[PDB]
Amino acid sequence: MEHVAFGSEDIENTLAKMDDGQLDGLAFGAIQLDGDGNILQYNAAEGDITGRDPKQVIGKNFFKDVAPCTDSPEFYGKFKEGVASGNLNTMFEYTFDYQMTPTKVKVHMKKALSGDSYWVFVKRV
Ligand SMILES: *C(=O)/C=C/c1ccc(O)cc1
Repeated sequence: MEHVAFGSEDIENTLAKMDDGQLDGLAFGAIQLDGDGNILQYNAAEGDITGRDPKQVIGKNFFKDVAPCTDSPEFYGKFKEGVASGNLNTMFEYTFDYQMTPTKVKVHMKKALSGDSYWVFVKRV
């Protein structure tokens, strides 16, 4: 395992050192998005939660293509305000229900330490 707790205050500094292989050792799902919502990184734990194959969703748009259930003011709306503002740090519960059994999760969205990238972290509840 990589030992990093979900919700940790300095998580963006810790994850700045990991490559795709290290990200697969986290105890929670991790997605890195660009400012348009395209998927740059997608770890093994996220694929275990949602059924998606990580290598197949990299490059797709999360809000348009992969996760239309998140295209709502409650999820995408928060993301886009964060990108526009250049700051984002929010945690909320959500249900993922597209082409899968409805699954309740906790989501943490946080701006990355690098400029135009954003993390989405997911764990079951
Ligand atoms: C709603 O459409 C949610 C879909 C979804 C969430 C998270 C993922 O990693 C993949 C699909």
